[PDB]
Amino acid sequence: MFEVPITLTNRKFAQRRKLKYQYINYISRRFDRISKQQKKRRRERHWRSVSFEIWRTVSSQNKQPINKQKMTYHNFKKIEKIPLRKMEIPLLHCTKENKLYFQSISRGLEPLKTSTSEVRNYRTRHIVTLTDLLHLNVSRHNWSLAYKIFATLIRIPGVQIKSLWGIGVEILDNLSNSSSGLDFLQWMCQIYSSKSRSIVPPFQTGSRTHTAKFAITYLWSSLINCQKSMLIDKISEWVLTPPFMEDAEVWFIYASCHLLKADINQVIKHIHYVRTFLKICLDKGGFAVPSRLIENQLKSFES
DNA sequence: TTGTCTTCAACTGCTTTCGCGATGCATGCATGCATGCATGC
Repeated sequence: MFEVPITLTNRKFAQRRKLKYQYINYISRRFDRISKQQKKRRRERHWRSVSFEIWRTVSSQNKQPINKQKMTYHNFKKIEKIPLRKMEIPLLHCTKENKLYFQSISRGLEPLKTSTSEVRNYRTRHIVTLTDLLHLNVSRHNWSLAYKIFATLIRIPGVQIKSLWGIGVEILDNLSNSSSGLDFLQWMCQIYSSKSRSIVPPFQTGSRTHTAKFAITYLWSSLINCQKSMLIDKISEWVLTPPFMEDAEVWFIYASCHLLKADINQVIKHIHYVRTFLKICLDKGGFAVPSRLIENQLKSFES
C-alpha cells in the first residue's frame, strides 16, 4: 500500500497512455479549433510548465482575470463527438481491458485498481512485502530488522536506489557496526553527480540541474559533523568546487561554513567572507529572515 | 627649352665550423534512455 521503488512496468500501461494522450490531443485540438506514438505523448505532455527558513511560494497578485461559461452540454458534446470516433480506430487494435479502460476514463470515471495493484506475480508480490516490512520496521524504530530488510532489498536485482533516506536515517540510528550516514550520503553524491523520460526525480536525479537528496543532505550533515566540534575548510574547499553555482542554497551552506569558522584578522577575513556569500546567495533562493539576524550575529562577532 | 651631373632616396644582398632536436568547422560515430518491433511459446 506504499509506492514501490522499482521501475513501474513494461506492460499495457504504455498503450493506455497512448489512447489517453492521443484522445486528449484530438479533443484539445478541436477545442482550439472552436475557440478560433511515444512522441505524440511527448509533445502532448510537453507544452506545459514542466520566522523560519521557508522556500516561500509564488503568490497571487500580478496574475490573471476571470472567465465566464465556456461549456454547455449541447456544446461540449460538439467537441466530444468526433475525436471519440477517431479513437474508435486504434481502440480497435488495443486490448479489451484497455478498450474498457479508455471507455471509462473518457466517460470521466477513474480506475480503482492501481498500476501496482494490477501488475501481477510471485516475485513482485514478494518484493512488495519485503519493502513494506522495511517501511514498517523503520516506522517502528526497529533499526536492526529494518537494516536486514534494506540489505535483502537492495540485494534484489530490481530495486533502484530510490530508497536512500531509507539508509540515510536507517544506518543513521545504527551506530552499531557499519560505515554509515555520511558514508552513504557522500557516496550517493560522488556516484550520481555526472553522466558516468519518466520513472524519476525530485529525490533522485542526475546532473545539469539540481539534485535535492544526496547533495544538500551530505552538504549540511557534514556541517552538523562540525557542530560535533564545538573539517570546515575541507567542507568549504569541496563545497568550493562548484559549479552548478546556481545552487543558491549551497551558497547559504557556504556562508554557514564561514559563520562556523568564525565561531585575528584571519577571523576578520572569515566574517568578510560570510558577508560576501550571503548576498551572492541573494542570487535568489530566499533564506534567513533578516540577514540582519545573521548580521547581528556577525556583530556579536565584530566585538 | 633643354641639356645632365646634380642630389636625395626606394630596393636589396649577406652573417665562423659541426653533431643532438596549421587553424577552423562540418560530419558522424559514441553514449544513454525510451519507444517499437521481431522472435518464441
